[PDB]
Amino acid sequence: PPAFTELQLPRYIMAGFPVCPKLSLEFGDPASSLFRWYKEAKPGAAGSSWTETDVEERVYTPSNADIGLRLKLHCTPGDGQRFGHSRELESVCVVEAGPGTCTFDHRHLYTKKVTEDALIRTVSYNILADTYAQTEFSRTVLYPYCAPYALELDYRQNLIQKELTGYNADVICLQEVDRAVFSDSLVPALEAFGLEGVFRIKQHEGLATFYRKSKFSLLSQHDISFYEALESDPLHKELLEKLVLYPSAQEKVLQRSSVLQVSVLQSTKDSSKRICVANTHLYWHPKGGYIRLIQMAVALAHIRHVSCDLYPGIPVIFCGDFNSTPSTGMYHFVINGSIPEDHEDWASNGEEERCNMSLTHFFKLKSACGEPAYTNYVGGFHGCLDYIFIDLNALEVEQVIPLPSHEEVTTHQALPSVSHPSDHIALVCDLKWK
Ligand SMILES: [Mg+2]
Repeated sequence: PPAFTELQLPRYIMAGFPVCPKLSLEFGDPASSLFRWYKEAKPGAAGSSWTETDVEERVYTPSNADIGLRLKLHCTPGDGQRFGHSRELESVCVVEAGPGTCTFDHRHLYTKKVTEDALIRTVSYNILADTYAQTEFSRTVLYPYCAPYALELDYRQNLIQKELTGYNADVICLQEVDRAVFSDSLVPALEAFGLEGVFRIKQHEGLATFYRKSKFSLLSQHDISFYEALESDPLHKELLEKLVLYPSAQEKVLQRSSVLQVSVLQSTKDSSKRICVANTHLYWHPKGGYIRLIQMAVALAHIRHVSCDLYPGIPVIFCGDFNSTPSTGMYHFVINGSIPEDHEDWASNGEEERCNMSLTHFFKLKSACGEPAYTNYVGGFHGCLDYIFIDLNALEVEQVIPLPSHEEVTTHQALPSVSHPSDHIALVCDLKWK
């Protein structure tokens, strides 16, 4: 019979922030299920009396009038033929006041609705993993300017849920996703808004890609670890051969845990349209320029194999936190299709790990959101590290959702803040099929 295997509410509920219940449904569908939201009839009624709201949807966004009230969700699982046993769940917390403003509030004016069939609204966002943000070092050395409550996972997830669902996007590529964030925050929020997701963890965090089901279906997945592909896959034998005279650089590349997530999607709107969506988080060290070049060379060879060998020539979207600014060898290589043997990034970490080589690729990739002043803004550092790279053979930029202003970014010195849930800024752009 239709039954909710998991039924959970968030612990932190804020006025103006969507309440996205976790509902794992067996033998049924949410479109076939019944939802009704209630609010406490009066503050402090200890849940003795409940007032029906007019909200019959899975998601409820409390108003300022609900501050001080608990909420209750009634849900009846259904499969389109019959209902299962009804369930009810009350919030343990009362609705609280949320932040006055968020950096994404103005950005949401550019993403008012789900886009037409000819477009692909694409997001790339490093959402700052709680595995790193939870530490004393993050709170006192990295982000001392941030209100400690605003670093806490439950607070940041509320903002990230509002931010991402507010973009009404089609393809969402995320980095620094914790295992529990994927299953308890992103999957319930994004599935309520019509997106399905896949997760590729490294150790305690990793990559996620979400896609809008009304526009896409997932065909296949081709995720890799760069070290595994480079050392063991004969596809990368020529690059491994270039690294034979540089054993110190080769050992440092092969130590890295960096992964590449690859998902091939099929348009539910045009039968002839498939797209290869790649997502990554490259090695982070400031002196790791040569490592990022080699990781990018593996990534592009892997994506070429998936998109042109496994599939008979499909276009590509490559999102990620590339930990590379536009002045680097890695960025030049992506945009120009080659990098010379004498590039200074081949000795980015000194002579011992020097690995001068010539690399070439035949993709025609454009940074969809261009080269912002920065996509990462913290105390002591800022830089453009994130990109949405698009295949110019098949895609064009319809619009770029502007990044928050510098005044918005610096209201609480830097990021994250009470108004911005990550140390990175989400990239959002509308792409058009050519
Ligand atoms: Mg980070």
